[PDB]
Amino acid sequence: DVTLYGTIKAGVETSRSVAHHGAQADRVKTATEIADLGSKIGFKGQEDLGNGLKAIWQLEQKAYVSGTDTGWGNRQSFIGLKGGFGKVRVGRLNNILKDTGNFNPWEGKSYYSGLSNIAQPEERHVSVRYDSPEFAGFSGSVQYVPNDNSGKNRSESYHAGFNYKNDGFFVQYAGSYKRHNYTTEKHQVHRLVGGYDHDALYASVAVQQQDAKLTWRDDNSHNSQTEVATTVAYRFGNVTPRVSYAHGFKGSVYDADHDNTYDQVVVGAEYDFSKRTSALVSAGWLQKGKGAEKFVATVGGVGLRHKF
Amino acid sequence: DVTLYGTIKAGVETSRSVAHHGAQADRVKTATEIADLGSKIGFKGQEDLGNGLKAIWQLEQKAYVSGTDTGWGNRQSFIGLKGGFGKVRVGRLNNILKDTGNFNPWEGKSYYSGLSNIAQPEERHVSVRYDSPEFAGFSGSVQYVPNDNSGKNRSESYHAGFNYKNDGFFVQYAGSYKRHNYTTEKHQVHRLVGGYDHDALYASVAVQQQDAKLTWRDDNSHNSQTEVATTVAYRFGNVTPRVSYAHGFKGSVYDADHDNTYDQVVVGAEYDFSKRTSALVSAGWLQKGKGAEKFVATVGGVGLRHKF
Amino acid sequence: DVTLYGTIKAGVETSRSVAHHGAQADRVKTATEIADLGSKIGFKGQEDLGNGLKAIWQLEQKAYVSGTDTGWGNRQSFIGLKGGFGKVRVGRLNNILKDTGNFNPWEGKSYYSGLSNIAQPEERHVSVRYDSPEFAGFSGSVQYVPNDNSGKNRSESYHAGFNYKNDGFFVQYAGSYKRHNYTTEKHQVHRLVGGYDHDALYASVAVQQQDAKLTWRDDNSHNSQTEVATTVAYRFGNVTPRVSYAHGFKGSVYDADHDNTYDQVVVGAEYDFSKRTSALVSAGWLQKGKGAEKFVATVGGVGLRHKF
Ligand SMILES: Nc1ncnc2c1ncn2[C@@H]1O[C@H](COP(=O)(O)OP(=O)(O)OP(=O)(O)O)[C@@H](O)[C@H]1O
Ligand SMILES: Nc1ncnc2c1ncn2[C@@H]1O[C@H](COP(=O)(O)OP(=O)(O)OP(=O)(O)O)[C@@H](O)[C@H]1O
Ligand SMILES: Nc1ncnc2c1ncn2[C@@H]1O[C@H](COP(=O)(O)OP(=O)(O)OP(=O)(O)O)[C@@H](O)[C@H]1O
Ligand SMILES: [Mg+2]
Repeated sequence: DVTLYGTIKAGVETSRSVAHHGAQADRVKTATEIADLGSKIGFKGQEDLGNGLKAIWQLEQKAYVSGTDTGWGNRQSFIGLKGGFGKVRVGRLNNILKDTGNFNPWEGKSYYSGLSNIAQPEERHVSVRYDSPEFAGFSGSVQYVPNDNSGKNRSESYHAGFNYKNDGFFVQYAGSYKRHNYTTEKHQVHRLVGGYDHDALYASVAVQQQDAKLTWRDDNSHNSQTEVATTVAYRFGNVTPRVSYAHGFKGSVYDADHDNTYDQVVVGAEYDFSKRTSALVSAGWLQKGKGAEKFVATVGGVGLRHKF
Repeated sequence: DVTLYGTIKAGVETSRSVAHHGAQADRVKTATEIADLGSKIGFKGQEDLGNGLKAIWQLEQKAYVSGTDTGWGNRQSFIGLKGGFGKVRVGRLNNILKDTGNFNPWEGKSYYSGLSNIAQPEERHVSVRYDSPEFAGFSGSVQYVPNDNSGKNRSESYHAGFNYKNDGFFVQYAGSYKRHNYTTEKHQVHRLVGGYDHDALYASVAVQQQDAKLTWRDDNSHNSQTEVATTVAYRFGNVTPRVSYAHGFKGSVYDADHDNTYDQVVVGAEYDFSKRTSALVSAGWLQKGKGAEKFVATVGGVGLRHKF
Repeated sequence: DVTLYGTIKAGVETSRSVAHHGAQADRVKTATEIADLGSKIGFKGQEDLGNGLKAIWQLEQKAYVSGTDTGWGNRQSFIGLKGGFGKVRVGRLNNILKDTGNFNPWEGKSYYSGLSNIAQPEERHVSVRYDSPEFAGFSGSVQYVPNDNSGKNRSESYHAGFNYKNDGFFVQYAGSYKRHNYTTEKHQVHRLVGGYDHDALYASVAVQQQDAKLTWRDDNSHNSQTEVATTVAYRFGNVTPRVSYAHGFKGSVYDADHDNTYDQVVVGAEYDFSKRTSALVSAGWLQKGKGAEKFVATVGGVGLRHKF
């Protein structure tokens, strides 16, 4: 039971930025490039005989067709076991926020297809993860990121979530907390996702908040941020139109509020010539801040993806 | 239809340089090393069902048995389609000048087996390529190298060639032009190759010229260069003697033309124990310039190559 | 006859150091981390038809599940041939001292599982190796490490050993000499290993000495070191207890000998769920020097290893 797998997707990005300059000016420009969209390669397997138990391992890395890259196992790679009790695994592994993540499936490039600012804390760390099996559509998992920090007060972080799916219907909580980080102190991220996922239709609303203690010097400082996003995919024959909106908020206080708010949106589709082979078309838009000091950006492109 | 493939070739290089010296100067020396000769690995495939169309993808990278290396998809790797209309493909891809290139098949190392100075503009860039199918021995292709440069005046470059083969007979034009480059404004490279390739015999003469505008500070400055090369390979049983000459002429300008001319030559053979497994033996020689300030170099070695 | 193979092993390391101090100094601390234990990936093969001869090639590289890594063929990778006469092979290849090495099979991490200081000269160099076939349990091999050094007086090194195995019984001499090194003029390393290896029991004693000329200013300067180690492994059902001791002696010369001596030991086991899948447990201890300026360290951990 050895398997070699992966996916290759690439194509062109036409992109533009409008940098404001309301106060003290200039507005930069289009960049148009050939870009490998998240391409990558993996090997992996499982063994039995063995028992009710099975051994699982994987090694996956970034394979850029464009070859802007380097390295091994910078993808999700691990070793672990699954059994009556589910899977325990270790090594480079996905954030519990990273594996909700289903509401943000935009094949993308050096500049965001979308929806990014909301997916900023979706990571891979060298860590440990338990994922409990299903019971009545129920699931849960937990993750430790020791690395490493003792040493000082621990920058190890802490990850877990649960997932319900009942009849094409779902919600997923994912959360992260961090005992310490420099250029920060104990930091928290929370996400709930819910929607229908099934039969040629998908819709989801997700909400993430992050509450953070701050300024290890100039205490007590702190910030909160909040983001919403929503996505509707659908399908027929081979085409799969999809759309997403994301509004992040700013925060308050610190002595000053402003509005650090952002809005962004994406639409595009997929045309399956086959299961594996899908043509991709994508157009996003985003705006940071508002008024005289502010920002806008607009991306679009095509791409191919062949999964194997 | 997945495939893993590649080739491994390595072996020893004995090398020497004679650096010419009106003194204050000196003549450097032999270096003798174990060297991986162009060794590398690849995966790739194609899909149908599908249609008259097929999906092609490849990921190939430098695999040094000597491991002086790093990375992924720094070989020719891509994604594209073939069909009635031929192949369109994208990602890291070979120059049109790089895919004539048949006249220079000397497995080589850190220093020049040969024939190098004439193969200097044979590249791989992240780009787009169309290769039209065969009609009556006829073929053609085109390539865009956007990356990236707008930004400023575009350093994107431009590549295409055609190929005729009739009855073990061939000619290949390949050409490159560059809208911009820092230290060469608007630069051009042209190559014609012709010869017999077939049935245990190969002979070819190829000619490349490069005409270049020069902005360095320099307006109006400019240079031309020209290179000829010729190669005769032949075969029996398992041995495949081969030989190559290359004479470049000078960059001609600046009130002393001088002579920047160079001459170089290579001979060696191949002994197939099988299709895949061939023992390689090679000796080159080169000379740059002439007279009191000048250069000479002499290389030779063995190696093995097993293709898979 | 192509083969993809490798092994994945990872897990946790709890570690501690006691650094001895009149102070300026102090006694440092535990570090506890998830660590990929020597994990890695390879491809390779052989061909015939061919003859009594066969072609062998391999490309193996470090694959860290933890992905602290980079690169290709930094493992043992080569090309060569085997036949009546045995194997000649080239490329990145294992030191003759490296392939005795059977007495030190502790899956390990960034800090030593064990037994390290004795395995310090077990290497891979870009080089050439002949390994003669078996005759009456007899074997031999020789290695040249040219790279590269002429240039100056040659830092190429020199490697060979022999191996006897008769009825679960063995001894292996491995030796290394180096014509030059900056940090060693003309350096030598010798190892004998002997023991029973067979049928669920393994025991070995090995001895290494290294005699070295020292050029720095110092002529004539020089040092000798000596190290002993011993290992007992055994097996039942699926568990495989093992233990190892290593005592190095000092460099002794130059009017003050001191004692640069060190002692270290390791114990732990393996539990095969299968041939491939083994759970690993390990505890080592080491001490450098003695007295008021000195050192101690203690490591322990678990890990999984799945070979493929
Ligand atoms: N660090 C990263 N940088 C860029 N893109 C990423 C990163 N992490 C994840 N991605 C993108 O997220 C996608 C995950 O979606 P998909 O379901 O296709 O794969 P996946 O489930 O992550 O695969 P695996 O389970 O092996 O990680 C990847 O294909 C990749 O395009
Ligand atoms: N960066 C490089 N510069 C010059 N020559 C190279 C370079 N990389 C590879 N080569 C050599 O060019 C030779 C061309 O031979 P070959 O046709 O087998 O490969 P290729 O056509 O480039 O590969 P592909 O099947 O991916 O198109 C190869 O043997 C390879 O070792
Ligand atoms: N640079 C290194 N640092 C630490 N440990 C290493 C290093 N190189 C090899 N090892 C360990 O030594 C062990 C050697 O055992 P093994 O026989 O499996 O490999 P090998 O013989 O070196 O490779 P090959 O199968 O290609 O001959 C490996 O398990 C490996 O993890
Ligand atoms: Mg994807």
